[PDB]
Amino acid sequence: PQITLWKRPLVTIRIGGQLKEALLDTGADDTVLEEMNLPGKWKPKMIGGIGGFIKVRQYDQIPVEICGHKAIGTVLVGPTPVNIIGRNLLTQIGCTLNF
Amino acid sequence: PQITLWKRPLVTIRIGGQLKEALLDTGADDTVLEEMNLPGKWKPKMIGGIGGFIKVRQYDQIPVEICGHKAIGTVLVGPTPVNIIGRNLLTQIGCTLNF
Ligand SMILES: COC(=O)N[C@H](C(=O)N[C@@H](Cc1ccccc1)[C@@H](O)CN(Cc1ccc(-c2ccccn2)cc1)NC(=O)[C@@H](NC(=O)OC)C(C)(C)C)C(C)(C)C
Repeated sequence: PQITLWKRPLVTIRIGGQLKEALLDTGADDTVLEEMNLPGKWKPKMIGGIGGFIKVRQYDQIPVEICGHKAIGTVLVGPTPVNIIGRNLLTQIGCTLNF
Repeated sequence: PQITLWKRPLVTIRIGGQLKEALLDTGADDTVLEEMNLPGKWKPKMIGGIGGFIKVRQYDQIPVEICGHKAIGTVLVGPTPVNIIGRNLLTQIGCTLNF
């Protein structure tokens, strides 16, 4: 699909057996999801945005479906106001910026 | 052009007669530049990201050339690690996300 930027580029994702709304974010190195209790080992990490750093849990090799396109990679989980799909997954579905 | 996302989508912009590198950011509502002087009256504003809120200077109706494409719009200036081009200007240059 082609997604215009008149509104926030929110799409449906599937993860851990839940459907969620997430922002397709070319300004994000990493994928950061709202708090959820995924199974498996994780590692602590601190990630920084505009207002400073937050503590997140890093989970590896989590399958994520983005608009019916399959992806698998690292997901960070923590106190974010919005679910963010970053470049680590956007590359996997062949996402480009075009103008 | 078509820009892939295996690296950060940094492009050269021209603003106030100066050249700067900036991130094309579909997850940003607003355009936020590192601290710099711009001509004209500004008003204090607050904007929020991950890590919380920051105070910025809001400048209205600033021309910005993004990879040779002209935009004129609101530019915020404040403490950011990277220059961010957000949706307010991305829409002006006809930028879309495609996969
Ligand atoms: C209405 O809210 C917004 O649109 N808020 C904004 C914002 O922070 N956007 C976020 C996504 C977002 C939206 C709304 C609420 C919370 C978060 C991103 O589009 C841009 N942001 C802007 C940003 C980009 C880079 C950096 C940075 C950090 C360390 C070293 C180099 N750069 C910091 C902030 N990037 C990041 O925060 C990412 N950071 C990142 O990839 O760090 C490398 C995360 C996500 C992985 C944390 C702006 C201030 C830019 C307008």
